[PDB]
Amino acid sequence: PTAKLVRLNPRGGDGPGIVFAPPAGGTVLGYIELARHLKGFGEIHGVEAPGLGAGETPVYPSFEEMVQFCSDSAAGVAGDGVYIGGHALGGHIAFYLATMLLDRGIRPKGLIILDTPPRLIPVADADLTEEETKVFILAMPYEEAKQLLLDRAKNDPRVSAFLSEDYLDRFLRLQMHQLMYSRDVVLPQRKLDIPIHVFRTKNHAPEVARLFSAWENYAAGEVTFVDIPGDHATMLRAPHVSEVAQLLDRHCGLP
Repeated sequence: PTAKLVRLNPRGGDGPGIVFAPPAGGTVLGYIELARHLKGFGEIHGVEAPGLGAGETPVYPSFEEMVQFCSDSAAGVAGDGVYIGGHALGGHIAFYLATMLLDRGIRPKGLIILDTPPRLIPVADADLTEEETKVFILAMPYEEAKQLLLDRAKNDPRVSAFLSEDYLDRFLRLQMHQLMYSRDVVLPQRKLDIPIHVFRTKNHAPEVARLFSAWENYAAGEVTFVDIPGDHATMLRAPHVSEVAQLLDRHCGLP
């Protein structure tokens, strides 16, 4: 598990580091741009899910085994003082990851949630047809639904030109597997004593937007809700990710 701890950015500031848990599909590539723009943090790491690397066998662990894998991978660096962060499904894993680190005698500096409410999940849906959006809704003929998302990705020249087709296949298989994760998790979810920071976009449906406030129920101390530009996907890409990084530096970092 420690071989899948990816250092996304060397120390740039004086504040603590961050260890990100990956979203549905298990990849940390989505945190690259954000990590490069961060100025007031220590080392920025991300936990790449097992089985995505080219020299690995595809594996499909449960939600709980994924939390354990992330805890085992991050425990080494988490002892140097770091936030635990997560975007999308990664935000749910992050809550349980911080909890499991507390059980191992490692206290994270805080919990950083990137535009997801508690597991009581939003989907971009902006650049997807009605037929393609149905797959995510249904997931949350199997091989036909997977082929729809596969052909959609390949239509993008950035995917067909630079992304490994083996990596894309492994990501999609794991994404489908994780989208089907049961809602309930066989892990405790008591209130955390560490501060929680929720960075949320302002393009959510009322059913999702109202659910963000439920993060208060999982905090015994400080909770902070910060508005960020973009939607659930574009927040991590230009031109928004620059402002997202600035807000993370302001609220959680120390340049």
